[PDB]
Amino acid sequence: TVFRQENVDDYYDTGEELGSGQFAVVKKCREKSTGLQYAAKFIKKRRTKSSRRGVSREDIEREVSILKEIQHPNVITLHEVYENKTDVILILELVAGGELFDFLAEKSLTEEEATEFLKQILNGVYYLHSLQIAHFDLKPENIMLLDRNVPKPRIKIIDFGLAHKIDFGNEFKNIFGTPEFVAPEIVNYEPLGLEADMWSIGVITYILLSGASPFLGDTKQETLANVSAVNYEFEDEYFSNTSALAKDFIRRLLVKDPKKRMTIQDSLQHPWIKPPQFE
Ligand SMILES: Nc1ncnc2c1ncn2[C@@H]1O[C@H](COP(=O)(O)OP(=O)(O)O)[C@@H](O)[C@H]1O
Ligand SMILES: [Mg+2]
Repeated sequence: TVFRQENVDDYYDTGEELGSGQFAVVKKCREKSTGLQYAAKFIKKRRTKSSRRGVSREDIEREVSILKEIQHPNVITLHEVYENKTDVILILELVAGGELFDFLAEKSLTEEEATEFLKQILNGVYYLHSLQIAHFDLKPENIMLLDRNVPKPRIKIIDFGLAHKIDFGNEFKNIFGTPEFVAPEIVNYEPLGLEADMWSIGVITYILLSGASPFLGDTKQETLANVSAVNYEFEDEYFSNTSALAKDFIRRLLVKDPKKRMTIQDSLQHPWIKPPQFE
């Protein structure tokens, strides 16, 4: 599909840089016609076939197709798309309160502060999985807060660069994210489905409760090995006054066999809740 090929600067003014990827840079911007603010994500296109730099058109089209389907309080929405010879430019909903990642670097969290965040993440993922969309890159840097300076911040899931529609219950190959957060089936290059997201949620939950990463090794390869082996434990020093139900929630997500892992629907009914790979 093609996108609007007018100069984006004719319609938007750009401001501060909000964030950076290997092939993307995200800048605050303001639409001239409405004065509304957005985040413009500039994704570098492939310059050839078989070039390693930039993102393939097929991959950019998939990210755009998925973003266009989304409208939910806990996910990002897509406003407009532009393109030119070098970039595709996604005008995304602005999330102005920073990464959950940097929020956690400031603040440990109480179990209630952890569940406040987690319930919203689970609601956003329930929405996506209801659509058969696997996000495949869930981690604290890809959660954003609308406002950091409130006692119970609202979050939106961002970064659909690895997301895929799963229309057969699994897809074959193999959308490798960040070693600390990827499920064993990603590590082992096995068919992947919605369950891989649920593993990432267990990793995120462990970190929210402890400030520590459950599988992190000294090298990317050692982390990957730890993940495949399900090499983690609840350190007394971090978890001694965490509730057993919170540990139970994590244990049921950090399960090697995706068939045996909690589903997003299971996770919402759980008693605790129910009311870049190579060095
Ligand atoms: N809608 C948004 N609002 C505010 N900041 C954003 C938004 N989207 C992305 N960012 C920031 O930009 C960074 C990179 O964007 P991302 O979508 O993760 O691109 P990629 O992971 O493909 O490089 C994020 O980690 C975040 O800090
Ligand atoms: Mg990111």
